[PDB]
Amino acid sequence: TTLTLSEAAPLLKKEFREGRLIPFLGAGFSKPLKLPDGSQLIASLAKTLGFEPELFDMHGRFEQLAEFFAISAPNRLQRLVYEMSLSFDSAEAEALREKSPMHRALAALDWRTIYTTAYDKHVEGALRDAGKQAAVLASFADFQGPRARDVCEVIKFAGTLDQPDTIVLTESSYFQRMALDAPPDQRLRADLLANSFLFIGYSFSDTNIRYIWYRMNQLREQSQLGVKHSQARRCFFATHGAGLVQPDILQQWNIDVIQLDPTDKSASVARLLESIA
Amino acid sequence: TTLTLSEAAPLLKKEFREGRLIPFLGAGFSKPLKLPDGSQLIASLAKTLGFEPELFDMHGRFEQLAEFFAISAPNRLQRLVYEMSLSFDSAEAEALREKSPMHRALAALDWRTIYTTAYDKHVEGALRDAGKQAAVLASFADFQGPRARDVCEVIKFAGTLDQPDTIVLTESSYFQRMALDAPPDQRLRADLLANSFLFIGYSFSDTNIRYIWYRMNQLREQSQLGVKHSQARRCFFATHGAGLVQPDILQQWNIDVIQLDPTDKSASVARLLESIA
Amino acid sequence: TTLTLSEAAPLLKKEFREGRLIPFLGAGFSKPLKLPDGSQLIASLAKTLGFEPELFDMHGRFEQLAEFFAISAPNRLQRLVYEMSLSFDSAEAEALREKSPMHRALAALDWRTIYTTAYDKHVEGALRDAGKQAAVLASFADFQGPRARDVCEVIKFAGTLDQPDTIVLTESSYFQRMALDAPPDQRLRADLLANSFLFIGYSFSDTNIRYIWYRMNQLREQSQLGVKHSQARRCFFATHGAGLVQPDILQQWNIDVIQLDPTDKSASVARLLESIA
Amino acid sequence: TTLTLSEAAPLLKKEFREGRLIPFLGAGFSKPLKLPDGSQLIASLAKTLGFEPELFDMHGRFEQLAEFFAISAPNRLQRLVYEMSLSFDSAEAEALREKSPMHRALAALDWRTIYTTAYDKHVEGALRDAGKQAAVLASFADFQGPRARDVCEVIKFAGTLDQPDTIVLTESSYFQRMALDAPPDQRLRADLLANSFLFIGYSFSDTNIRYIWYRMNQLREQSQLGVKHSQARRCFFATHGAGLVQPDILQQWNIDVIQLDPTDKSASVARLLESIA
Amino acid sequence: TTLTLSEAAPLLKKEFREGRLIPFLGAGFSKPLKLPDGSQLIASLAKTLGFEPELFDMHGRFEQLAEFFAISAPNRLQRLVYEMSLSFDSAEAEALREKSPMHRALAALDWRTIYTTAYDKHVEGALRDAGKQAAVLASFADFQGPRARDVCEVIKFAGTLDQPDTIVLTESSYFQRMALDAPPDQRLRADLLANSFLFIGYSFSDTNIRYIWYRMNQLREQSQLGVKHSQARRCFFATHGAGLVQPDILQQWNIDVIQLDPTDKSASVARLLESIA
Amino acid sequence: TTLTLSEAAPLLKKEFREGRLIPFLGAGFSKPLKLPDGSQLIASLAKTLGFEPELFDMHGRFEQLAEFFAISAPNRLQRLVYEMSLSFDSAEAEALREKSPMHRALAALDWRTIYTTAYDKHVEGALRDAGKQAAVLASFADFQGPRARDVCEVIKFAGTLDQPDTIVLTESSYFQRMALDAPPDQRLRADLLANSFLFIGYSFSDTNIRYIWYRMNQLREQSQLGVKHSQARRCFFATHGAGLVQPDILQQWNIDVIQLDPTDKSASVARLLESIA
Ligand SMILES: NC(=O)c1ccc[n+]([C@@H]2O[C@H](COP(=O)([O-])OP(=O)(O)OC[C@H]3O[C@@H](n4cnc5c(N)ncnc54)[C@H](O)[C@@H]3O)[C@@H](O)[C@H]2O)c1
Ligand SMILES: NC(=O)c1ccc[n+]([C@@H]2O[C@H](COP(=O)([O-])OP(=O)(O)OC[C@H]3O[C@@H](n4cnc5c(N)ncnc54)[C@H](O)[C@@H]3O)[C@@H](O)[C@H]2O)c1
Ligand SMILES: NC(=O)c1ccc[n+]([C@@H]2O[C@H](COP(=O)([O-])OP(=O)(O)OC[C@H]3O[C@@H](n4cnc5c(N)ncnc54)[C@H](O)[C@@H]3O)[C@@H](O)[C@H]2O)c1
Ligand SMILES: NC(=O)c1ccc[n+]([C@@H]2O[C@H](COP(=O)([O-])OP(=O)(O)OC[C@H]3O[C@@H](n4cnc5c(N)ncnc54)[C@H](O)[C@@H]3O)[C@@H](O)[C@H]2O)c1
Ligand SMILES: NC(=O)c1ccc[n+]([C@@H]2O[C@H](COP(=O)([O-])OP(=O)(O)OC[C@H]3O[C@@H](n4cnc5c(N)ncnc54)[C@H](O)[C@@H]3O)[C@@H](O)[C@H]2O)c1
Ligand SMILES: NC(=O)c1ccc[n+]([C@@H]2O[C@H](COP(=O)([O-])OP(=O)(O)OC[C@H]3O[C@@H](n4cnc5c(N)ncnc54)[C@H](O)[C@@H]3O)[C@@H](O)[C@H]2O)c1
Repeated sequence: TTLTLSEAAPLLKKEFREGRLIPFLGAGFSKPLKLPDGSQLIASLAKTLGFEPELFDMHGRFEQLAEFFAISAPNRLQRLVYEMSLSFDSAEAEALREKSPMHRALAALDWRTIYTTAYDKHVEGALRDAGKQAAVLASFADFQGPRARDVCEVIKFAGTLDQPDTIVLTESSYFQRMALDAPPDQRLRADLLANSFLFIGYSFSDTNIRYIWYRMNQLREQSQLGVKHSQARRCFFATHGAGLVQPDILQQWNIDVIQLDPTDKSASVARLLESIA
Repeated sequence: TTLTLSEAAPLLKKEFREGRLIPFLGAGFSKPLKLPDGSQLIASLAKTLGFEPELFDMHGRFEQLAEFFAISAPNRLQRLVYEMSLSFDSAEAEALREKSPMHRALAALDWRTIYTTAYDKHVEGALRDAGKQAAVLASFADFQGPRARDVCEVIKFAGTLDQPDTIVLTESSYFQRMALDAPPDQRLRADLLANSFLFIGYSFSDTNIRYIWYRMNQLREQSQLGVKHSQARRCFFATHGAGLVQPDILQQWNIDVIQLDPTDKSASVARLLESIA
Repeated sequence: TTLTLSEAAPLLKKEFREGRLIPFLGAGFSKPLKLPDGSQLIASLAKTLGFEPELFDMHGRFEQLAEFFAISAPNRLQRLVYEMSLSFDSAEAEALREKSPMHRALAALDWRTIYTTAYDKHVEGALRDAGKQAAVLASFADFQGPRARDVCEVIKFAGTLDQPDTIVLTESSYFQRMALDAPPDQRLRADLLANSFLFIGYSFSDTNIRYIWYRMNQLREQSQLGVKHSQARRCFFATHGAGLVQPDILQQWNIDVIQLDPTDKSASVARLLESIA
Repeated sequence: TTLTLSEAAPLLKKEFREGRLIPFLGAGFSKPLKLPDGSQLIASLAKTLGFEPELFDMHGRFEQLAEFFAISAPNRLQRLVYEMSLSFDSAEAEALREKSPMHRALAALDWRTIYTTAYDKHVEGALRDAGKQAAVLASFADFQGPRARDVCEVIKFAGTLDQPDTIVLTESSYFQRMALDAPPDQRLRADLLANSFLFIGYSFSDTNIRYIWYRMNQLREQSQLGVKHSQARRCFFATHGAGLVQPDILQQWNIDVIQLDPTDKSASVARLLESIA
Repeated sequence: TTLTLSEAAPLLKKEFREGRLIPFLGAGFSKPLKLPDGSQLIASLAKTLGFEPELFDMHGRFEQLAEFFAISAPNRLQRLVYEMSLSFDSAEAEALREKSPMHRALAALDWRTIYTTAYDKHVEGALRDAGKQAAVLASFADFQGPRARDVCEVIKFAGTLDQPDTIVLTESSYFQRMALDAPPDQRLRADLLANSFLFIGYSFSDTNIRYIWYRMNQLREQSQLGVKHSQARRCFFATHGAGLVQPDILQQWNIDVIQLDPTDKSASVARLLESIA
Repeated sequence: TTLTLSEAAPLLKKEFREGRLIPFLGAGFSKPLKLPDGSQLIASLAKTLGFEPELFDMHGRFEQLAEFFAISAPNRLQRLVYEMSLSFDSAEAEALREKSPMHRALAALDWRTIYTTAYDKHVEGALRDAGKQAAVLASFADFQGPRARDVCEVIKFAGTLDQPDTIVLTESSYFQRMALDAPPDQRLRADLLANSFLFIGYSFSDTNIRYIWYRMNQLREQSQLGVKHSQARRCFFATHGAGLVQPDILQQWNIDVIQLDPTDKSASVARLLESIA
């Protein structure tokens, strides 16, 4: 009911040599860089607001606790972006990034489009370390702006720290993205029409991602394909700790789960990216 | 930062005598009828699937565990509706409903529209007990069908057990309601343009409700009213156990919190409905 | 294939005594007040821009010629609203309005909601002449504002001249209303769920009206009613000069055509409104 | 106020050598193939229905007369598609297509994406004549299906005759495309984020095209770019017979008009496509 | 044991002047129009699928190889119908149809019902060439629709290319016709109760035809007629190349074989149709 | 795309220990008994009729050549049954049946129902050799007659040689079985509702078998199960020489193909039946 690493490796080679595989990277892809995930940000937001980190986490979801932080005082969200910039894109986080085996194995492949939901320059920065060049596309002016003819376009689906208006962190920013009208939303839905995705380091907890794959399956069911042909194009979801309910919800949406070895989380991902090559 | 019962009582009399107050009832309004809430359904779904109820609750949200139940076997969702009808609308639940002080105090007021998110006939059934007559509107055929000129219209926002196609319980049904195209969705958004709502027994955990009050705030901010006039029309949120984060999120959306006495949850609501009269 | 006046008269009495009939008034309802229709505005916009009125009408539709007028010079649209106010709501147009037999026959009936697409105060002003009182609702602040317990609400679907931001006349304003997010758009779609409409003086040329009745039939077809029950609730379209193609397009959308006598257009409408009483 | 052929020629070379120019072809691109345009179809639909062709055109727009044709009898639309196949993609229309100077000059350039609103195989068929290979993408199964690594993708925006469910010809089919949910609609809106378009043989009469460029300007105005940077990325609209109103409406939407010589309409387009090379 | 042309000619005159003779035309009736039979379609289906035409034929019957073609890819059957319409009903196939001596001799007789198992308009199109008018009946809507008082009804037993839902080509479509519930199946079984049939250009290889004549003989045997009276009403089977087994199987079913001259297959059929006149 | 012996072995153990696996045996199961298949009968029918065996086969299918044999002379079919008895159920065919490894491995399993389409007592006779007892059910009197409480019922789907009226060999006998009214037809369709079948030694060439699995899938599709649940119950088709078209036709009908080793056809089947134990 769940693919292993050796079973999913020839399925990822076929989609990559056709140029129809696109990585979708999450917050967990920057964990060997000693960066906070969605839980240690809330531990840092509770320290500023005067909460205890265990008591503050019981007052709502991740989207709702950041909305409470941004309206506690004026210019409180701007300060967070400044602090995050100092800690996510620091010089010691760049030094851990050349010697990271995942970021070397990601940049060794010749991708054309990479989607990320992280606030750091460590995905396109891994491409600059391997001699390649990337193109960060986060806002409307980036898509309209000039780029080289053949460059891996890194689509910042959540925003970038150098453009603080594009960051979706609070609940009102996620509700603004429910209309699927943003330029990262329009680019994702057109690439999902024709390409397989590889989810690495991302867990389907945001309802803005789960709603896009819902309405792609709707176009699939109304097109009245057979049992054989509607199950042909799959997506892949590499996760060390997938439960029992969530892999069966995603079988509806043509998303296969790749079970990685949870003992060393960094080396299990690196062996997946080297098996595509 | 939170209204009490005596403070919010003259604010509810003014909106009621103008005919601009509409109750929004949740699952907690049927708790003195000894009915399961959203937690004891999951304890019953885990018993059928072979899970332990504490282990099954850690694999996702309420929307996602019901989606996992409905796809475990064919005709598994239909059986649940049949079982729910035997336990929610039973004869012993009707007998506890005439002697319930909340259902007597609700039907004593001359309402015109009541919104509910519960799967039981105990809100309109309380109106039949007081000699009044109600009109259940859940599907498109109910809105098109005939009704008395002046009858309290009970809008089943989540569906009714006698029309099992209207029930939104699984995650795919909540994503179908995100487009705000259903007849309960279109009727709610037009009544929110001109009326105050009174939330009783409902906790803002569903993202389909929180997204409607978000977009209402959009129409409000783009209309460029002042500080005084954009804060004039309020909504009221009676809750025994509101935390510290959630009342401040709802101040953005013109929703005031009424703190009820948590010692006796049944009598605190009944004193609120008698203070409107 | 088309109802006459005597055939449609008992069908309009039944929906009116149930309180489920709502008039939809167009620009043609103000033609006995000697006001310009959509053709004499274009003859006045061409005189300002330096065009001949016959040459200016061949360069695009009514929506597109007003968009060209509004961007010819700064503050050009505001001047038009000021001029329209001087000519539509003048004192000699009010004097022709008490002695108009259509406006007397409209105000003699006890309506609850009237939708209008004409930029003038001659529909609610006819209600003030008969001793009744009305409530103009055009913007978001009007729906939020205070009204009396029971007062016929006149919904300005196109806007009002005393609130020039609500006027939809140019093409960019009609494209802004395609999202169906405006408060007149949300109120219309919820009243269409449960009520019959009577189109008087309006011709279905705007694609914002034809798109609403399209998506109400979609909810009707997906609900899988029978042949008998999906054709039960009709709408009525009184028109002196309906062609051969347009009455058959509207049979899809449960809209019946009432053929009025084209010799005297003012008296044919007045006999329809007196036959409802 | 309007570019000529020699002025717009270096502006089209710059966008083509960067790979950011995409042709948008209309019904007028197949006029040297002696095929009917939108006016001679209506002359053929009126002959079947028993109308005179001059009387039938005065009963509504092109979208509305085809809706009237499709509901006159059962299986009346299927017959039209079959008849159109016999006349549009006939053998004598293919023989006029190798010796056509526009189709030779179109296939001489190394495009990557071509959008067409025509139901015929003479745009991708021109690419097969020049030794190149194309990929017709019209339905959801085409985007999901296999293609080669690098092949010019011809996006049938209106549908193809070999898949009669994808054809948008009647008014109900254009209203179904207003939601912008179709796979040609989602692919167009993502390519418009980053590319210049070249409109050849198409006149902006369909409100489904004019609404897409409206909402791309919304993203542009809300992003708060300057006067210089919001006017940087243009689109080009080659037309022999543009009027006086329509070129100024499209300056709002960053669409420049290229005036071609109306004496020989076939040779004026061919000199434009050879000036890009 | 087999009738010749001169022997069967007075037997066909007697059934024709009584109005009790009905032609049953097959795929071989369109062979002078240079159209593919059931063998050259399989040679064209093997070219698309990548098979060699000699290796593809050894993998199953004609019904089974078309079922394999239709499920190889989505929208693969709708592509075939479009391609067939370009080649069967082309303009050069119509030009060979006026000068064909069989189609002239068929239309010279005053028939009332013609059954055909070919997908093309060259049987009713031969009737339009002789000044007569025909009525194609293929689907349920054709039988319900209006026709003139007296017009030869051409029953498309296999379907027509302008209604692609009626085409029976794949194996699942032949199994759907085994229930004998289709409107061409119900019309054939009632005409077989009272009329002689003339099989021209058809070989009894489909098990849906052989099963109808089986169950008409079952009615004959249970009615307990004598040896003389059960053999009175015959059917006629004109074939150039009937073997040794198949003419004796059909003597059970009151089907006589007319041996035509196999040197010129076109002129042998034309002398049969002129001998009926 | 095709299961091997080791892959299909745990899938057959699960259905057997639940008691939901039923063998379907063909003519090829008696080939190590040196019995004629469907090709050497035709070589024996051609010798009686005076044909050459290579010329006789080109005159029709297996069903049609036996129909020609039975009507060549009176009492010609009765003689064939008598001759077949002398050769199929002879004493030297029984002596090869105890030492046959397939018949030992078939009788070692504790079956409850076995379907056969062969004319010999070597399937139930293998059960008598292993000490077990069987019950031959071929006609209506066998189903009505007495059997023991628990005895493997051998359903002769084609008939038995000791009841010559039940033998379906000629074409008129197969057309009599198309109505699915025979007691072997009614018993098969009810066991197919709830059980997996294992096809051994049978090739899907008879259209009476392929039509039953067609109409079981029709019930499956009208019941509107999902993609996961409609593919749950499979059937298994062990064949040494399956082609390229026929395994893909049967994927529609939930029939999986087990590829056996074609070098030794007797030992490959015996290793399959021993892998179930
Ligand atoms: N600048 C950043 O990197 C950053 C940091 C915190 C939050 N955020 C934003 O807030 C959102 C919430 O973050 P989240 O982490 O809670 O959810 P998430 O879905 O983005 O990350 C969780 C996933 O990371 C994976 N993961 C954890 N450790 C890993 C490892 N060592 N190697 C590979 N994968 C590993 C988990 O298995 C899990 O599937 C994020 O999606 C992001 O938009 C960004
Ligand atoms: N037929 C039913 O009544 C029923 C039962 C379970 C679930 N559901 C559906 O599933 C959803 C989840 O149910 P949920 O209960 O978890 O969410 P909920 O928001 O509807 O109910 C929680 C609210 O009930 C209030 N409440 C609890 N006890 C109360 C009392 N004695 N008096 C007054 N209020 C009380 C809580 O304070 C809390 O605010 C529901 O919204 C519903 O759509 C319906
Ligand atoms: N302040 C105004 O009254 C005014 C004036 C011009 C335009 N407009 C706006 O521009 C839009 C276009 O105006 P339009 O008139 O071209 O379209 P319209 O559809 O609103 O009016 C046309 C309809 O008026 C009817 N009509 C004409 N004369 C009539 C009469 N004597 N009695 C009853 N009905 C009569 C026609 O039969 C026709 O059905 C309008 O809908 C409006 O929004 C408003
Ligand atoms: N199979 C087809 O080609 C076909 C034919 C008719 C209609 N249609 C469909 O119906 C729609 C309406 O068709 P339409 O023609 O009225 O609108 P259109 O906008 O598609 O075509 C009109 C444009 O063609 C241009 N044009 C005319 N002659 C030309 C020439 N010789 N060279 C270059 N350009 C020329 C006109 O200047 C004008 O700008 C079409 O968009 C299409 O979807 C398709
Ligand atoms: N549009 C078409 O005409 C067409 C083409 C191919 C297949 N099909 C369909 O597929 C089925 C299989 O086609 P098939 O041809 O193999 O079977 P068939 O039974 O329809 O045709 C065989 C018959 O054609 C006759 N025939 C051959 N040449 C002839 C000639 N020159 N004059 C008169 N008769 C001639 C043969 O004697 C033979 O009896 C067809 O029945 C049809 O339903 C239709
Ligand atoms: N008394 C008999 O056994 C007998 C003999 C001849 C014909 N018949 C009847 O006429 C029909 C036609 O017979 P048919 O054989 O041509 O069709 P069939 O489908 O019954 O047999 C073909 C199958 O036999 C299998 N087979 C061949 N050799 C085998 C072996 N050594 N081990 C296992 N399987 C083997 C083939 O793989 C093939 O799948 C039969 O179905 C039957 O009803 C019965």
